Amino acid sequence: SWEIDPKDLTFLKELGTGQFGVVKYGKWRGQYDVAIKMIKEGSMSEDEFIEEAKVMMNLSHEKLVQLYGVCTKQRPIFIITEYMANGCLLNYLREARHAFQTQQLLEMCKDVCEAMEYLESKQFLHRDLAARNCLVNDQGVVKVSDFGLSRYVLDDEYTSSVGSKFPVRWSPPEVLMYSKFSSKSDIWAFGVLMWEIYSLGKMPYERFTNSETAEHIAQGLRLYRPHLASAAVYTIMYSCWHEKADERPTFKILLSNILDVMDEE
Ligand SMILES: CS(=O)(=O)c1ccc(C(=O)Nc2cccc(-c3cn4ccnc4c(Nc4ccc(C(=O)N5CCOCC5)cc4)n3)c2)cc1
Repeated sequence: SWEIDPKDLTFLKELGTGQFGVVKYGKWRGQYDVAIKMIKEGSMSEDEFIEEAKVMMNLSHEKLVQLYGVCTKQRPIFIITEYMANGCLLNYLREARHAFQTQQLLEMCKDVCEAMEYLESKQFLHRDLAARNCLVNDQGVVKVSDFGLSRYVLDDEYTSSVGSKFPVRWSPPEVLMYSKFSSKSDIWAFGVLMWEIYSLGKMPYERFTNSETAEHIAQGLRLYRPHLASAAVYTIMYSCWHEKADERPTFKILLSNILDVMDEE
């Protein structure tokens, strides 16, 4: 089943820290590259995550960071996933050396859209979609990471709408004002993620604070067109930010729009 034996793990180098503590690069069964999130005690609702990692092991898609398993008969617990050699998309976007063509940026958006369309087909929310939660493999393929792990974060700064680490800049109004989470809230975050990609990793609303961002969007104002985005590309991302949640497209619609732009441009 889902349970990896920790004897089958070697820890090689440190990849970074995030919400649940350290993440290490390693080998699984002396052959397979893996990332290993070592879960900082106190950071996670471990029993709920364990009980729900089963559902998560059934989420398998070409554009989702593949879960390989868990080590849960120990503390701290580990979570083993597919290794993504090119690391965080946000950093990737930020290195001027890649000198991306707009076609490669759109492929990045398509990668994430495929993953999210699959998630939507399973009626499973990400809740924290953003470039910082996307990874890049050795072939330049973008995959969506840590989908659904937000529910097991014990830090109130991250989970409360008013917390200092809440993804205010990726959230629709109805999340900020009413904690109304839905497939349409992931759609909103998706459009902001496209803006992140087309602006080569800028902070959304770069000149605003979080509070200023919430007022801006409640006044009905949105992110400006990144220079690199064509009118077609802007229309896609802007469609994700309709004030009425029910007028935002599905990931299935967004996918067919992205493929069309690819064909057209
Ligand atoms: C703000 S900053 O200092 O530029 C900065 C911000 C974030 C990171 C970062 O990698 N964070 C992070 C946090 C949790 C999990 C993960 C993380 C999770 N993963 C799941 C699957 N694969 C990965 C993966 N792959 C990586 C990450 C980083 C590198 C890398 O080249 N590094 C350079 C040398 O030092 C180690 C990293 C290589 C592969 N990184 C990544 C590194 C630097």
